[PDB]
Amino acid sequence: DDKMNTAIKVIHTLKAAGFEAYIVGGAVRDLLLGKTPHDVDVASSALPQQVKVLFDRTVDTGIDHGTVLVLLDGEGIEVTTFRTESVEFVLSLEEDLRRRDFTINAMAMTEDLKIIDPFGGKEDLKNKVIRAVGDPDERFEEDALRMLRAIRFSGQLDFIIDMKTLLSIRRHARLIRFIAVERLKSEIDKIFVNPSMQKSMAYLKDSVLTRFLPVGGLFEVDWITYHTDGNPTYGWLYLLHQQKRQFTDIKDYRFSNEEKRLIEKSLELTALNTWDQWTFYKYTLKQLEMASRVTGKKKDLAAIKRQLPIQSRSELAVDGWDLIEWSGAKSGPWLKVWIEKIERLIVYGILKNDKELIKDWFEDEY
Repeated sequence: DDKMNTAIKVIHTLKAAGFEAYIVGGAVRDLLLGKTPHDVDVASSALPQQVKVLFDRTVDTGIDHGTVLVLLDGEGIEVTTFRTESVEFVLSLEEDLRRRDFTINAMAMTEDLKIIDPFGGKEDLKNKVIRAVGDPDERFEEDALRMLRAIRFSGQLDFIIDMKTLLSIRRHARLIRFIAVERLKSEIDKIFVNPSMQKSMAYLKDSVLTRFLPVGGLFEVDWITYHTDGNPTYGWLYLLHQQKRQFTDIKDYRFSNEEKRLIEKSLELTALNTWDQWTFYKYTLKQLEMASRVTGKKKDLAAIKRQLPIQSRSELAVDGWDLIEWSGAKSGPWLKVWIEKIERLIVYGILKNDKELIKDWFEDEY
């Protein structure tokens, strides 16, 4: 929101102390597209320690990369010294811009809203073109993840990829093997929740990226019936469900245990023929919803789960030690078997969730 004013204030402070400073990258892009930026980056001739002299409150984590986060007027503005990439501090803005990924991200704006656009980002932004800065072969040898980022931008912005750039990706797709799988997963996640994602996936295959990406051919499913729920995990589940595959097949992308669980449990639900009270009790609403979404069902899952006699084990009126008293048997694995017998009868609404009456039933059944 208020980031632009703050960034301009930061720029003003930098220049008052004799440095050059400009808004660079995505903020210029977003502003020229009529969008209000989410992140606003400032490029400056100041070196990092010179930035910290000029502002009372800075965060120093990216300092080795030349980035200082300035904390001002409620916002955080990144201030980065002119640099290329292992970081080299250059002395001019254009040396920094020359090496950025795409023309629409290679622009700068001055304090008085003048645009510096040495590589035609203005025209590429108008024609909706993602084009590498300068020689695309270099840009992609410099950071192979840019090949995948080109695809992510195409969907995020509803742009096409410049043909010369796209052919360069095809020639260099093999280089993607060197990229940490965390950065690939992060870009794929953005694609999975971003607009025109079918064209993004078509670019992923046409670019030859699916030939070299980890288990990359698994991305080559039919994506027409896919509609994001805003959660990238649904793209991974859609992909597995389509091919009738399991989570192990994508474990290379290093999912968190939480994501892995949501996927695995959702897949189990898709394979479960009939859902009953016990299904709605044991599975989370997010798993029920994700599974029903991928199979095309549209029931009110929340209402069915709320109407169960109980919601989880902590409400059960009986625990293993109650059974130990009534049974006169020592504690053992048998308790979980019998607690679940009782739990089922309560969830199906046959047995009342009541210690006394569970005891009556248990003394009868044991």
